Amino acid sequence: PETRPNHTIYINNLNEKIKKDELKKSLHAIFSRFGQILDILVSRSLKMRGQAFVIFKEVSSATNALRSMQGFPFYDKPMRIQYAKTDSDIIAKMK
RNA sequence: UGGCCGGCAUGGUCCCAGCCUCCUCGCUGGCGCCGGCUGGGCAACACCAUUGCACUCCGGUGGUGAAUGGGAC
Ligand SMILES: [Ba+2]
Ligand SMILES: [Ba+2]
Repeated sequence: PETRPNHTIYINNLNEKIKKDELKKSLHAIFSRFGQILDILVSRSLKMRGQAFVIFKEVSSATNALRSMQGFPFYDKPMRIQYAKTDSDIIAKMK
């Protein structure tokens, strides 16, 4: 069953050969236009590699970003996007 | 040589260039032949495995089984 709208968009199918720092930067390069970004979390661990959590301030930003960038060719791969299952702490720490 | 040893071979010291490397990337490192013993680390790099929902850093294996010429005394 799909996920409900969230402040954070979960992206996967990312190019696993990109260093964390760079990846966080690049992502910001293409997602910033959708709205303020509280943070982007990336990990290259066995379980978390190839995915990312972009955390937008306003749910609409994520939503917009979701519908707009779905399937976007990034580092030679089609970016897959969804809403995160739950709220990232940064967001909890408020609403 | 990342630590360690054994065989053999080989006049010496400099100078310039080239080249090499997971473990002090460069001019007060190294760049004959052969065999065996062993430590560290995934930091980089490669390869294998992975499509994975986090907010705790964290899969595995591999490399040195490396690299030549010239010139001054
Ligand atoms: Ba060396
Ligand atoms: Ba690794």
